[PDB]
Amino acid sequence: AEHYNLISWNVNGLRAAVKKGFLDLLLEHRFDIVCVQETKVSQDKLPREVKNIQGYYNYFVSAEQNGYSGVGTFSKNKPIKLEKGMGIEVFDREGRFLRTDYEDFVLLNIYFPNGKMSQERLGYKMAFYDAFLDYANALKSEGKKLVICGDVNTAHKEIDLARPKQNEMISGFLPEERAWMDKFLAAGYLDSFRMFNPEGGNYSWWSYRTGARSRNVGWRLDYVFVSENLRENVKSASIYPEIMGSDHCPVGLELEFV
Ligand SMILES: [Mg+2]
Repeated sequence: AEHYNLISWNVNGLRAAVKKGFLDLLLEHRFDIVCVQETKVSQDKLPREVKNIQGYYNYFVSAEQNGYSGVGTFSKNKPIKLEKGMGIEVFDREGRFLRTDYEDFVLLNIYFPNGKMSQERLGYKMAFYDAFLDYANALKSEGKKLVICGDVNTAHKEIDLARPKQNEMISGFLPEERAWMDKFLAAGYLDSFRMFNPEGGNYSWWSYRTGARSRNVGWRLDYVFVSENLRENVKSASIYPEIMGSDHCPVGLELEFV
């Protein structure tokens, strides 16, 4: 396994997205790894069409709350280790985190919390960010190569959304959230899209408000990060705005080893 083409997508409900192209994306076999966030799958009851996909292994975690959160990873290769959650109950019970190790790297697939509903959920989001950073840093200390994909639910810089000056009081673009992303990258991680493309207008989420996606009034909420030790392995990093069916579009990257 010299090459990995990875795609990551918040589907805003997996059952619904299966009728709107997700199955096409998976069954095309274009991607070595397909990560989905926000499956909204209750009690491990996956859509039948997803259950016995062929040529892919698949792994899912569900939240305790039904119809909420949930993430899954499909891969052509069988992981050498599977861990559902970071090992902290108050975060693991929301089904936001799925680890799959491969021979060449550790993959963390994450649906980071949205902080808009309340102060308490903004607090939870920031606490989740802290736990995640400590978790990733411990693996990095051990010499793992880390790939982290998913929906961070924050636009890092002003260039990462179309209307920054309308959104500074909104979770998603709060100074403290952006500051946490600064702290994360400074610990030795790379925003893969920005390894190759410095330009604005590159978003991965748009409101369902009429015409917002057509007018590209968007936010870049979805990322793939790599630990610095993977810099020379990253050959491309993409956003896929042509893929419909959710309020987010996919993002991805390509790795090459050996
Ligand atoms: Mg959603």
